[PDB]
Amino acid sequence: AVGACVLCNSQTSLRCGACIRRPFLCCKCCYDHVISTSHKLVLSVNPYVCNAPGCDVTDVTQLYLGGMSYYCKSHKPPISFPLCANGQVFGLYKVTDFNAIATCDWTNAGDYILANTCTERLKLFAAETLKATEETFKLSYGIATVREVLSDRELHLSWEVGKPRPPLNRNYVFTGYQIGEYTFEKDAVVYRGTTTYKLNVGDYFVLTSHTVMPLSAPTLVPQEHYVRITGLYPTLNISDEFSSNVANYQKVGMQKYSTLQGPPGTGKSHFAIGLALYYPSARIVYTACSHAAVDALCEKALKYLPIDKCSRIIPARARVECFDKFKVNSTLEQYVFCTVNALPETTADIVVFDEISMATNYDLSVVNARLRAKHYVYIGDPAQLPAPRTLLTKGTLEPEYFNSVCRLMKTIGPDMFLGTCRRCPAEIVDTVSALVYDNKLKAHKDKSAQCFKMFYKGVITHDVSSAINRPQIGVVREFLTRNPAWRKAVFISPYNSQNAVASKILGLPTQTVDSSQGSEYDYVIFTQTTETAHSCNVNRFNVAITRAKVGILCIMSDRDLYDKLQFTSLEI
Ligand SMILES: [Zn+2]
Ligand SMILES: [Zn+2]
Ligand SMILES: [Zn+2]
Repeated sequence: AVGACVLCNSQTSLRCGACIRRPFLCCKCCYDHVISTSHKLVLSVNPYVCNAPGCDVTDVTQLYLGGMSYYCKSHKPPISFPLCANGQVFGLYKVTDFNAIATCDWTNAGDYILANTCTERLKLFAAETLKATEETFKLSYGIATVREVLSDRELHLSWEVGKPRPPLNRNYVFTGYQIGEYTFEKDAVVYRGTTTYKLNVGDYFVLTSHTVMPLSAPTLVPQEHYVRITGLYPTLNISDEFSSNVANYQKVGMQKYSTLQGPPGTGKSHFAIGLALYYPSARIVYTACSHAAVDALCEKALKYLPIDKCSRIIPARARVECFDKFKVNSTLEQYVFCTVNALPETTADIVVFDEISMATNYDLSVVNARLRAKHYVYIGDPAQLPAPRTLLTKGTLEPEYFNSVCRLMKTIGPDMFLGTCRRCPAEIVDTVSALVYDNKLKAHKDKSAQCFKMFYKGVITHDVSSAINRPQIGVVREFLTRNPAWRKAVFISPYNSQNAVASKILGLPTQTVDSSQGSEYDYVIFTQTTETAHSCNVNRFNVAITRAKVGILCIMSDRDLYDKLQFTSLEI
């Protein structure tokens, strides 16, 4: 009931009862909150409400101090002090941006912009509130009950009328009921039970709300710059394979935190595992938001790091199938591969945070709060995709507002830039280099002359809100007959429903652009599907076409992105 002020850090008992994270505000500022905002409830030991029986006045502006207790203008004694006056609110030890964070609903991009252009404690308040707000919204959705089970991987569902029905995708993980997490992919719909169990008629699923914990630690600890490699011990036998990264590996030592912008296929994974071989005594924790991104740093470790000092930290409530080749849940191994949401309380010589574009400031804080370390390494690309902000429906989130790392990368540059794409045909590298990397990204590979674009708007249908374009799938059918080499291509689109249909018609494996991020395939077929803000997002486009090692076919809906593709145009 006693704490410090989440603007100035002055000691107070004054929380805001109105704010969803009951923040401890100082007297001068708790005033400037309640007189600016609809927020009028103030707490301390006991609530600032009128003590007169049957009186409902809780607005601190309408309240007074009468002896030891509080009352309204209708109930105060003659000797009484107004709680709200002299620019302060009476409390123990006796802003715009703080108001906006407290009061906003997180449906606008300007709410996320502010939550990344503010002070560090506000960012934590913001991140807490947002996640808080995110969670409380999940309740508002309608339960889904199994009517009948068609087969092993399909069924039909009955919804609770009144409350809305959330969109069926691989982006909305339900909790079945306690028969493990499930998901839904396009009556006939698919039921993806992460735990193998015979689906019972009557049983229900719910979007379970993992409660928001408060944030102690900042997003970014303060930066520290040294004269020499503090706390680590470098070799000079570092295999030529990692010789390019030595000046940067030394930068990692002569700094507290370091930021690496690596465009697709420029050797992030390689650099991370290569930091262990250069500081080979060092205990390292490898962390990223997703099981896939951690499972990626595991594969690039199996190859170069001794398998005996590697533990894949699995959360005891196991989500989806994971990395096996390591010892499971050995916290104190030299090498620890763990999702941010499963990080144990520990310390380390180096922490590498990978896929930083996908980090929420929450995620940045949780990592700092579970890991005290000599050197923090933040690896990814603000030109790739951020974490989906499910409440955001109005405006676009620019990369300089993804989190504090991305904001740094976009304003004063990253510390270190991997400037050579080794994965992609030069047609792709040349395209994204101009589109999102101010031409600073260079192609190692030659043009493949296997990169094709076709402008074909086709016909957009919608399965609820997810888009389909059958004509664009029909153009890909025609192309596959004339290009049998592409029979092994991964089909990629910005939409699950399109993928659902292309699966059934083409027979190719299927991937949304967002789930393609971090992966690579010889041959990619991309149907843009629609001409929306979603399907024309330059970061999503960037990711989509930089999945390809050898060839890509882009069926485009957007003239601009179509013209920008430095590919051979096909005809039909
Ligand atoms: Zn408030
Ligand atoms: Zn204050
Ligand atoms: Zn009263």
